[PDB]
Amino acid sequence: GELRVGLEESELWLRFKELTNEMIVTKNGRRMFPVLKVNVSGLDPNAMYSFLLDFVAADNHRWKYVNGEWVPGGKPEPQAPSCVYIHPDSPNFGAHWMKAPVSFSKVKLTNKLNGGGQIMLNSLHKYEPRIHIVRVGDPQRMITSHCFPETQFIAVTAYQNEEITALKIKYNPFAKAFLDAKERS
Amino acid sequence: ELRVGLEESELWLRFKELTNEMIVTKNGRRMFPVLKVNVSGLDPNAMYSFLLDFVAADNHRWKYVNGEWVPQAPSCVYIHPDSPNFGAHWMKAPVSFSKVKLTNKLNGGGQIMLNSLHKYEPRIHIVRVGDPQRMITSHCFPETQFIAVTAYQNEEITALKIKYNPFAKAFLDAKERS
DNA sequence: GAATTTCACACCTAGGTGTGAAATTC
DNA sequence: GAATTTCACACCTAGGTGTGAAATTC
Ligand code: NA
Repeated sequence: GELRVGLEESELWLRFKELTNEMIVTKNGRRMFPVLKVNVSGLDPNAMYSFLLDFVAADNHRWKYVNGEWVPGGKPEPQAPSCVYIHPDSPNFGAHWMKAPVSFSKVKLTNKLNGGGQIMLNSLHKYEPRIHIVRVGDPQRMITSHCFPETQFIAVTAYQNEEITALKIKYNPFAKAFLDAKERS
Repeated sequence: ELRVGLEESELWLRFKELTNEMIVTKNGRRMFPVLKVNVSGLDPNAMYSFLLDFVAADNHRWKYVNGEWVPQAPSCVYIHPDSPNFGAHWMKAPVSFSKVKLTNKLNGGGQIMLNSLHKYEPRIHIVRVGDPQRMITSHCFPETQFIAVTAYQNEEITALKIKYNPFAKAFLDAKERS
């Protein structure tokens, strides 16, 4: 159709996804890396929208890193998608959302109910980021949802795959101290 | 019904008594203290934007002579970054203009150009988004008057800045050490 | 000269990284 | 016993302070 939400920097995302991506969750909440950013077109420049982010459980079980490989390791469990995170620019005009990429750089993932906007995930479960565009002031309350398969990841309390850790060190600026340390060897 | 009151007024008057001063720089300088207001009496479900500008507090240039201050169009506006937003949001917690930058030359976004050694009064405006009538409220805060400067001149003001602005903790610590 | 502005600087606030040892968990 | 979670730590990014010598204006 006319509404288009495209993943930005999809090739960085794909490098993580080849290895099976992992996202740290902590007690106090952990930012994602890479950050989910999208390009939006086809909105009404003059309408009002809010952007929401939640995380759909990518399957019905859990996951285990056994001998350098991820292994389905659970008996089936229920349904729940996560709570929602509201993009901080919400609410805003379509034109604002279309002028630059919509970046969810401040969402924090956690493994505990204490949500200052934090998204509680279940460790060792796999998730698929999903973005909702909510039209504000609409008597029909129209909402459109987009999933981003290349951003799937497994929530962990510590990195399992050492190749993931290396990629995170390579590209996340807040991890630069470990990057420079590897270039020292 | 619509009320907009100054937050942390007593920290402002401590500055006000000494004649308050705000640094401007080429790029842009944050205010200290930060202007924060409480809002009540908005429609919780209506959409509003909050705007900030600065009005001339008098007609004189100023200069500092032996420990005393002796003896102009409105500034551009700064839109609070939470705009646009529901009345509920503006009312749930103080509205704080913590990221506005005061400058002597516009060279970037989020900046208000003032002209140095003049006295200015902050003014806040509220507008309803989509209001078919062109309707604005304005709210002045004489307690927050100040003189723009490129360097502090009353040493007593600098002392208060160092005492209360957390980003100047290195100079507070230093003086405690001496 | 005297008055006002710019600047590089040291030192903070504020907060995001993975590490690795220890605690917890089943 | 061993998988999972916790958490104090060093080391970053990012950027807000006043300072004082230097530059600019007057
Ligand atoms: Na400027």
